Amino acid sequence: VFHKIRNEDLIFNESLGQGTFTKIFKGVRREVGDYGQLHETEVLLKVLDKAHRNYSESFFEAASMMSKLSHKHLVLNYGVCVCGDENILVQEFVKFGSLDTYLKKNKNCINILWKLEVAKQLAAAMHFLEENTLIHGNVCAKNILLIREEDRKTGNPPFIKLSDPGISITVLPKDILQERIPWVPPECIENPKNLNLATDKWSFGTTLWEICSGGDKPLSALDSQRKLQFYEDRHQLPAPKAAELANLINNCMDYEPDHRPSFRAIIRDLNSLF
Repeated sequence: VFHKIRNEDLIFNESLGQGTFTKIFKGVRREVGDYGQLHETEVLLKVLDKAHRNYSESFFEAASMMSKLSHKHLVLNYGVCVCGDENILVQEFVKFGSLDTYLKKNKNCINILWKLEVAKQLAAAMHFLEENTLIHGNVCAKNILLIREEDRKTGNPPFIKLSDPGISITVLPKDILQERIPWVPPECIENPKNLNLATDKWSFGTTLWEICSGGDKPLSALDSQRKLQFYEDRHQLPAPKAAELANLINNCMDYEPDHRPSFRAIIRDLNSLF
């Protein structure tokens, strides 16, 4: 289980937006670190809405399970603050924010090599999860954090981490799941209890589509009724203008979950493109 952090050691600063039944803030944690040195550490504070306290177990659960598995491409959770009426997840603060925003902001200069590197790193994270039979359940660009930017001057590629999934689609309202088409795969719209490792392969494809589409969100022009019919008609996403990953996107977003390729095979596919 997560380490418990006192409310007194957390300072809330600026809002950084909202998630599903959550509000997100930049903050600071006062802590004693290694060698007993005192630190004033920048943190990301994810706060469950008071009205939705009933989702608290799910809010913390998969995050907790992920945090038991240390990996260079998985987000660092420091712990939780559950003092008083608060349900707060305390995370590392990532300077450059999440990928959905970054892609839009730096659209004019993100190229195939950058995308490929980011795709490979995400696949590495997902393979690690697959090997540990741990379902993520919400792979998307919003849940990818940019730890560091590319530096051509020095040879450094960008570096990302996969963030926590938030509250599970197994407990969310049907209308939220529908809004999340096409990240939520067809079998989970049919029955949320179908959440499986194969789920993450589909969402990974949707996420590659984002990475190639400059901040665009697939099917955003479709209301929830039309998103449902999109799956009923067995449509695929349009190929991004930069189509280098289109085949992979389609191979991952397979309406047959058993046919979706392993992350090992996906990684081998990615390596062949360079």
